[PDB]
Amino acid sequence: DITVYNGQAKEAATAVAKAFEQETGIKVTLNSGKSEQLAGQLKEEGDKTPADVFYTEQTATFADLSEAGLLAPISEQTIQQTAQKGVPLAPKKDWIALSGRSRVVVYDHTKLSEKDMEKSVLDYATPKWKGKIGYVSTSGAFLEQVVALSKMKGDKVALNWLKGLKENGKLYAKNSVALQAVENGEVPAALINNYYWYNLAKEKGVENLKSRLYFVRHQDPGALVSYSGAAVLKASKNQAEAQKFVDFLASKKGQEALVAARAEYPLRADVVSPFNLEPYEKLEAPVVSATTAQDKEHAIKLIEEAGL
Ligand SMILES: [Fe+3]
Ligand SMILES: [Fe+3]
Ligand SMILES: [Fe+3]
Repeated sequence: DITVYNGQAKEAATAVAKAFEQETGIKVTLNSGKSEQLAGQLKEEGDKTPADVFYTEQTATFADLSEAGLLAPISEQTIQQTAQKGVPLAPKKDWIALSGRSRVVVYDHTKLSEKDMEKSVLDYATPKWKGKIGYVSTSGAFLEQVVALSKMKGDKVALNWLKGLKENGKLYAKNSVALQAVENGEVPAALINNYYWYNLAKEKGVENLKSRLYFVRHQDPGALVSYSGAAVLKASKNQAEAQKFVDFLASKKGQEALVAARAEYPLRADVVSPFNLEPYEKLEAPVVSATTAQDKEHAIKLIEEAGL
């Protein structure tokens, strides 16, 4: 049996854990928390950690652990299972990207069509969208978007975008609130994440929704995908079962368990989500370096500088 430090949504972690125990007979104990806190605990605990695997919603959090020599190598064959073009790879082969969530524009299709949408996420923060674009400045994925903009286009462009949203956008407290605002006709469009829309669509049925999704694609900063993944702890004295779990998460069956439980994009090419997601490859996500704590501190300063 193994212990998994879990930073991923509980529905996902519980679903893949269950499917692992059913397929192998090996029991999984999840110890759940914030990935940043969990990684900190794994560094503090060092070679005394009871964690066998670290399952996360953000592969960027592996960087420090890899740098500290705390992660074990994974099989190159396992890594290749999810190694589609654009998917982050561990240079030391000591973690694996498993799935993704995407930035998206949700819009009221009875007020706008795709003809009204922008080819760049930058263009939603302009006077054409005054009073007509929702955004969630407090959300984690919004912060990831800002980091991506700074990296891809520099600070002036990112800051200008944030100023644009301050002047032209409508602020919402949460992604779910922004989605309901579009559904209820308060705002014709909003910047959110994909899984919110697909959850609403799976629950209520798409024929009963006013809102649809527009994907900017072509490696625009607005096509940003955030990657979930797993790693085995070097300190684990149960390498065989830890590696079996990670191998399982990258297998067809493990990916199937994940996508049934949550509307993330599988990174296997041969699995299809029952949420009716398009293939990962079609998203055309940009290639962006992992978010560091420094990246985040700096994006927070841009948000403040912009009046948000
Ligand atoms: Fe969240
Ligand atoms: Fe989220
Ligand atoms: Fe959320």
